[PDB]
Amino acid sequence: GSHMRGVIRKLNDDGFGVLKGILVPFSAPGDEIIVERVERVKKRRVASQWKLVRSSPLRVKCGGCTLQHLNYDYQLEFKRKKLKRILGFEVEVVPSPKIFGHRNRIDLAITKDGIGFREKWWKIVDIDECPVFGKTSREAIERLKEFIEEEKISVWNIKKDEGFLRYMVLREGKFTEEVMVNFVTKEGNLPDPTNYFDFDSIYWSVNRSKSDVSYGDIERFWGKEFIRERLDDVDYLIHPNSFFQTNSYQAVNLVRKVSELVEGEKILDMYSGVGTFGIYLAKRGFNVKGFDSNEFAIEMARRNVEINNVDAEFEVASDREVSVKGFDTVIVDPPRAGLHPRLVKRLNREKPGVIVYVSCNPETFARDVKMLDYRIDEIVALDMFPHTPHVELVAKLV
Ligand SMILES: Nc1ncnc2c1ncn2[C@@H]1O[C@H](CSCC[C@H](N)C(=O)O)[C@@H](O)[C@H]1O
Repeated sequence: GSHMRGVIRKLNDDGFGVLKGILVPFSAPGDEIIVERVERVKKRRVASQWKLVRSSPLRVKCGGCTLQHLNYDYQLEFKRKKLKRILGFEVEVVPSPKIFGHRNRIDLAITKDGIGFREKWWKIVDIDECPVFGKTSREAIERLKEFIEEEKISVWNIKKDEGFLRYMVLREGKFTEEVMVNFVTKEGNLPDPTNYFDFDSIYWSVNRSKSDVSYGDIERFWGKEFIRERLDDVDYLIHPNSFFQTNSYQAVNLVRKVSELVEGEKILDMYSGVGTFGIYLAKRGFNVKGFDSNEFAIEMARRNVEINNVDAEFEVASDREVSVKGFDTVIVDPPRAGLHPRLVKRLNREKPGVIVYVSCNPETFARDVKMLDYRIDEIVALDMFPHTPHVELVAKLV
């Protein structure tokens, strides 16, 4: 009886409530609940069925949005506290300017039983609109159902992993009102999508790999080759296969903030991607060199340099090998793995006077600052990811 009943007192780091040891997703501190069945997962007990007996006062759909039943102020509190446990000290979480309509890219699985996101890998949640992306998704999804029905398009059967059409990935410039649709399919032939959509760019991508990925090789496009997003005075070309900061309104704060934290004239944009921070800084007359191991990112960074009339130099390079000799500030914005030991080595050997570390993984961040011959001087967290447990750190190291 009572071992399966109680009030939730805390959420763990992934945002799941904990009831007397049981993990209970989509619960809130102050909820009073009864766990009707548990499973074993990664050797922890997870409630698979539970009943809400009394609502938490912290209570108020998207894929990954495991905090969405929580009011937004409490999401920010959970983040402050998560960051304070982890980093051992206190850090402001800047709220996202918009918490609906903020997201500039979504992947919708297109499946035999519905268009939407995965629940349950087999089971699709069918949606008519994605509020984190916003109202463009309603129009895209109704146009997509007409396209599939009139053209009799083969859609993904996820039990059997078969079918031609697998994702519609929607991208939009929040500050430009340009919209891009990308159809991700298997091998085969996509009918002309032209007269079914009214967007700036339509892409067809073929994923020839065996992975379940919401991108593939560009097979063809109609309309614009690129759309644009604009962060203050800076334009960035958006393409289906390059990464861009997913919350355009917090990305504004993110670029503003990095440019406040840097020192000198010589900036290394390390792990630059498409040049978000290097190029915003080149436009405010800094002197910029960036490096990224991804070749296509670098190509996009160079196309972005061209459209922004700045002079910033981007090259392909690995962090096992990039040199940091000669700079006033190094910006690092590493992948999940964190800083390569060799680059920390070379940074401690050359010690540039400021490193600005941008991270979405506060624990790898702290692992790396303790490996660095450097002190956290300033740190601010930005709520780049409303409704999920993730947060983004910007720290000035010295
Ligand atoms: N060993 C390595 N060396 C250099 N770059 C790497 C790397 N492993 C991954 N990367 C790159 O690290 C970057 C981390 S994301 C960087 C985001 C970028 N500042 C932006 O504004 O969009 C990615 O672009 C990825 O291509």
